[PDB]
Amino acid sequence: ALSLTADQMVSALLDAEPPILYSEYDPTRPFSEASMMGLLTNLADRELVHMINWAKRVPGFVDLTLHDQVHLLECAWLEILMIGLVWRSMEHPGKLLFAPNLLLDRNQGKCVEGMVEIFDMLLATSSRFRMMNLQGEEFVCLKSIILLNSGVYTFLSSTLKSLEEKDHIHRVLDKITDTLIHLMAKAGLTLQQQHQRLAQLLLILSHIRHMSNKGMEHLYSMKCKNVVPLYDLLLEMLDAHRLHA
Amino acid sequence: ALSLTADQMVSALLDAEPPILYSEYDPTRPFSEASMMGLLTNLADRELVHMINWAKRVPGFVDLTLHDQVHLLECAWLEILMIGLVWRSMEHPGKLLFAPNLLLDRNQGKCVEGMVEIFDMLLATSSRFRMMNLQGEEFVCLKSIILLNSGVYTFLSSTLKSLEEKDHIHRVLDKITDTLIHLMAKAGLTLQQQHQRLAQLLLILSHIRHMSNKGMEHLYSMKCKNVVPLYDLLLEMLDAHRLHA
Ligand SMILES: C[C@@H]1c2cc(O)ccc2O[C@@H](c2ccc(OCCN3CCCC3)cc2)[C@H]1c1ccc(O)cc1
Ligand SMILES: C[C@@H]1c2cc(O)ccc2O[C@@H](c2ccc(OCCN3CCCC3)cc2)[C@H]1c1ccc(O)cc1
Repeated sequence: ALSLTADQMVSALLDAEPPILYSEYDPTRPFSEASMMGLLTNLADRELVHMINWAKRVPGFVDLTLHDQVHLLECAWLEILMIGLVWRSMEHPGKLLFAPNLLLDRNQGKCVEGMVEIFDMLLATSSRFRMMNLQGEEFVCLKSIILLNSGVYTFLSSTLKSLEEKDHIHRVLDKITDTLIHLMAKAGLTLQQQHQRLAQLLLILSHIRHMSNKGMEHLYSMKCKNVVPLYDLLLEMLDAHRLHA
Repeated sequence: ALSLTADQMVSALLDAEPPILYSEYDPTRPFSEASMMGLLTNLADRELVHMINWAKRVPGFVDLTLHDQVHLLECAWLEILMIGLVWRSMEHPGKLLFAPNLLLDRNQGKCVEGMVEIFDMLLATSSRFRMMNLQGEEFVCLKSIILLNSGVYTFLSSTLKSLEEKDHIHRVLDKITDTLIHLMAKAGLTLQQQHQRLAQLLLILSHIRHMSNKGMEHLYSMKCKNVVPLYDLLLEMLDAHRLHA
């Protein structure tokens, strides 16, 4: 990512994409019986496992310390789930594609107290992506920027090691910036359109932060799982051995 | 802002800057006696009045409907206070310049339950601005983008009128983008450095959204004022007559 080309960054990111998972509920059973929060909590936990795998394939991420990888993911995991949801809902106006077998509109969100507000925010992001004609290549750049950016300002201490980590991360961010501009240019945008679209894409990231903050607030109006700190589950998934190499 | 030049946008924004206010506490009295949350709540309410005046001087803002002006401010007022605080704290490492006569370090934040976490986040932003060498001209562009951007994705309905409002706002955002790139270019940055710095500046905006969300959560752990909805106080300040013209 520091000597990788833009072309290389884009293909690495494309190659790293996690799979689209299915909701787990018996499709021969009614629907009034399923807990939607149970269905969504199960889905999200299964995605998180694959998120960890993806993150290790983002250029520059595994050159970070184990601790810093945990921090970044702990800060960004819900933004990352959310932009992935909005991305796969793009071609489904008025609907959120949680999974190919689980397509919800906003009235289905009303089923959960305070959840329709979140649904409306996600739907509105999906519509903006649609209106901008966001491309697959731009999406994977955006998802990787979220990974690297969301927690970079809140590393507590400032050891030599930590200062070096922050420099690296800003360097990778800079290369992902180069990559986004390179894509727009190949796509034929003018220099002017290039910076304008860069800004439009990056400002959306502040709306996705908003949604994650609001969702955490809403998630923390308990009904899901907070057992075992999130740091430690993440740390266990990231701190792998090399025995199955 | 749609036929205004970049040079014109920057001078209008510079001209619109609100004043730096003083904290109101008797400087001949001890300090253990003052409520820091009382001191900070009073300050912030006084700034808000001047914020409204500023907002009406941002190019394109007063061409919006009264309703939309209220929505944007209601969404962005705390981000706007916060980036102004970080900006004036820039040259004061380890300190937050709430007012020229009210300079607090993080231990002074400990005085308020859960407040030191917020202080640490603001301080870290101030250090990033310092490290980037953020310039006065870039700051006023950033503050205006926050005004226009933070609430643009959450206008409920989509009347013809509302669709027209959103197009305009995105157009002004685009001109503020043009303006930021024009400043960096005059400053002698390379095309490459220009987009990289654009991205660095805009990604900071997602951290300021974070801080505002966290601060609202913290503010909502009551001790201040929630009397009278925020929409209505804003609406009263923005819905002015032209009698004192
Ligand atoms: C948009 C969210 C989402 C995104 C996905 O990619 C998949 C499922 C999903 O379901 C909700 C969902 C997401 C995460 C959840 O977390 C459960 C707890 N695990 C513990 C470790 C990782 C999350 C549960 C539901 C949803 C949500 C709904 C209401 C909210 O206030 C916030 C988010
Ligand atoms: C950074 C904030 C700030 C910024 C300023 O420019 C000036 C004062 C100021 O004080 C706090 C402050 C800001 C806004 C406040 O709002 C009081 C209620 N009024 C009602 C209408 C406008 C806000 C009160 C304190 C602070 C804060 C501290 C803890 C938090 O969790 C959040 C913010």
